[PDB]
Amino acid sequence: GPVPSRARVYTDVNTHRPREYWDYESHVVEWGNQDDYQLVRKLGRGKYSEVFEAINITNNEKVVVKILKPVKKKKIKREIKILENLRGGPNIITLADIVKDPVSRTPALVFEHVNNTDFKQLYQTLTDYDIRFYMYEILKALDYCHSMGIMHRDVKPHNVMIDHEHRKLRLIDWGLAEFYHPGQEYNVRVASRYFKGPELLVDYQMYDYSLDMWSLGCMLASMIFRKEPFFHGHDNYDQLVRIAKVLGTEDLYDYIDKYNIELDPRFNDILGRHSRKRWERFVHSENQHLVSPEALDFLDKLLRYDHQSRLTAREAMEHPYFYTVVKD
Ligand SMILES: COc1cc(/C=C2\SC(=O)NC2=O)ccc1O
Repeated sequence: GPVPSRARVYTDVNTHRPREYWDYESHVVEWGNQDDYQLVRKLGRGKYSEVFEAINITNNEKVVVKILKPVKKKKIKREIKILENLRGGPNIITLADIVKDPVSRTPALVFEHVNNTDFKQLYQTLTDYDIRFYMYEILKALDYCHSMGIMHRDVKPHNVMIDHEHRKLRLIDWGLAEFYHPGQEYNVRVASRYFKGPELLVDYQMYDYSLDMWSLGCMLASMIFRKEPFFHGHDNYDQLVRIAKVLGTEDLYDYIDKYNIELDPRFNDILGRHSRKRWERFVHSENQHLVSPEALDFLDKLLRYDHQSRLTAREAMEHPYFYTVVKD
């Protein structure tokens, strides 16, 4: 069978926490007063929720309300428990309340409002300095939730809300997040296609916090190289081929061989043979103001096939890429 794997950091946080902390199926939701919140406008709709801008009429402050579409009580309690566990942590979105919506007959999560800048505006105008600054802010959030026993599993640009006017960042949509338990096998059907780690694409279930670091690397590559998304696969199989055309097929085989993993035979016809590329291949006159030796080395150290070889969030914050970022 496949060789087992454990996280190289924060391996035992949940074992030494009280069972109440991670046993989310036993969580008892504390309900607020639904009439405190008046919906103002629909902002979006996923497959698991509808999101609204609203006003809290007890302080006339803006909030955002996420009305969960009927999903199983464990997935609802999982998101709720994780948000409560992480509340107040650096750059974690704040769950302000939970109310029972009378129309949907499901829970509606009430978040602090973030006056976020247009995402396309953000992609187009962030500077070299901005990218380093906000990457550091994301790493604060990821080191926090990893240190708290939780992996996000859906790191992508649309879940990183940025109020550029106040240089404020919040990591949102914990609905795919999970507690990390050593030896646990997890569903590989997480994350958006372009941000899925090699472990998901080869069906390796015993993964950990390091999945988020691959996703973060995919974001970094899209920003410094001006190609969004960077690995642009047409499906989950082509997604791994896109990665292998950059990282090379020989290290892909080293990865699956280390964990005694077998590729889906459907790759026999599509994978090919590819050398590993040097990152300078993706530099050109329209992105070179965002590229530095420090940026390329940092990216190189996030985007490893072997989840065990990637920088941890804490290690990443030590990287020379961030030396120029003003610390508070
Ligand atoms: C879309 O504007 C916001 C969204 C959120 C949080 C969300 S939205 C979703 O689907 N899951 C979350 O945690 C919080 C503040 C906002 O201003």
